[PDB]
Amino acid sequence: AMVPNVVVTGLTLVCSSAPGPLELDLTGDLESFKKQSFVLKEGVEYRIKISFRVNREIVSGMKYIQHTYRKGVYIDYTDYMVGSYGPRAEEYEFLTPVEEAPKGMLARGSYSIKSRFTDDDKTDHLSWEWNLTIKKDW
Repeated sequence: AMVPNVVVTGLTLVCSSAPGPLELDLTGDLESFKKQSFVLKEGVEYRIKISFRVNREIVSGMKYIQHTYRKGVYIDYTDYMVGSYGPRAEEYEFLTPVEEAPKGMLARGSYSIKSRFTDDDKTDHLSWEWNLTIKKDW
């Protein structure tokens, strides 16, 4: 240990209709993300791919948590059970089930997400904040 056991290395919005890549480098400057926003066109299916490495010891009950806010109102909580993961050379990938972005004048606009990748030791392997804007078009 000088290296954390679990290092969350990236976040990718998987959308087969997206024009450009939608990816966060989670090994950098986490605060610059709140200053930005990914634009997702309304009513597109997507998944969230989380990249992470395990470095020294097995970690059980890994879980991906998202808190969604809309202009400060708490609007949703979603989690995904990732499972148990051992130390390995290759980094790991987890994908969330398919979700849809909402539609309509009402639902369009900017969302604030607080993410946490945790496990049954309740370890903050990383927490980060990012923004999503739903537009009429890409």
